[PDB]
Amino acid sequence: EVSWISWFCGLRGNEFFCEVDEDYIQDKFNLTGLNEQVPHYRQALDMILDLEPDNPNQSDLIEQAAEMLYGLIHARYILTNRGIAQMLEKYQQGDFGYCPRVYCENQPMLPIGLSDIPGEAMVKLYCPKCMDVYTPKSSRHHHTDGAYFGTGFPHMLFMVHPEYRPKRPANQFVPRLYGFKIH
Amino acid sequence: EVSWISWFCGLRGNEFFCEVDEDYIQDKFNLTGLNEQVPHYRQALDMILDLEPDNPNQSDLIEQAAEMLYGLIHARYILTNRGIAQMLEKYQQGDFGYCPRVYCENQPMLPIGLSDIPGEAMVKLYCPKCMDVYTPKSSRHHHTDGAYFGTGFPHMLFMVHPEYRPKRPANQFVPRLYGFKIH
Ligand SMILES: [Zn+2]
Ligand SMILES: [Zn+2]
Repeated sequence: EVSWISWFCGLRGNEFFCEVDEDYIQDKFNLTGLNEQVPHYRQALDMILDLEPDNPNQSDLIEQAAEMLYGLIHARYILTNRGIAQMLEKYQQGDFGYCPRVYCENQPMLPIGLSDIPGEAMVKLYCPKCMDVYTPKSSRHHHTDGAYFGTGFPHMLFMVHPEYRPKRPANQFVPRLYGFKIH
Repeated sequence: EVSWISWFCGLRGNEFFCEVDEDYIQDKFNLTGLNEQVPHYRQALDMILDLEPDNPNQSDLIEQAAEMLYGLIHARYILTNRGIAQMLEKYQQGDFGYCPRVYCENQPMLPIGLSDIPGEAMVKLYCPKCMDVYTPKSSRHHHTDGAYFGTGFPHMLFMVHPEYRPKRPANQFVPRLYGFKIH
């Protein structure tokens, strides 16, 4: 009853993902080159798409491959108009959390990868007000590869939706000692 | 046979406090003016010091007063040599948490008040590497008044202990889109 993609996205720790269309995945032009990064590609793919498979312990490995593949597909997908739209809905809901920087007054953030290359760095969060990047406060997010979001995504969303760019901070930090402005 | 001060500091949410010496509290010169900011001062003070008191349910109010008074005493105490020493121990233990800013590579932080006036702002956390201020990630800390730490404390500690000042971040965030440094 439940689709693999629906299932995966609803797992704990996977709150930053949206659901990629089957349409997108089914167009091989979108998947160029992934078959060189993922073991068991053909099966990982069948799995993502709820197709029928081929009794090993092994199949656990296809699940891991399935997860990596979905991740890499995801980073490409959220650069498309549909992808952006779904993530924007998430953004509006604060799904990605809020900037911890006092003078950003709780600006909602977006997920981002420091690298497009898997295994380099876990997913981070970008604040468009201070335009810097933060480690997610919740540890359920510390094992999600940032390559499944990519370096470009936030910039891409604000380009398509300039109306969501916040204004510069009204105020900033002013260090004080015994009443005096120091430094 | 647990002291009031020991009890308070061990309460959940009070992890950023250290234990003020009785010696300090018993020198009235240290408490100048606090009697004008706190209701039920005399009793709040007796309570802090584990002396004895006398609708005797009211007393709940003396406990609230006692907590405010200790808080205000604390903000004066942590600017002294003994105070700083205790907070440094805490700092070294990461009791106050770590900077969420990716490129600060988990610099440990210090508590800080944006105002020395009670009721203005809840306690914040100061990172000495990026020299900006953050909201504590944990909500158990969102009802602690920053006036119990004050604006001066961090600056004061690094003045007494310059050897703890971190170096500037090696790196910083470099926005990229499809490989390109964008600007
Ligand atoms: Zn920010
Ligand atoms: Zn920092």
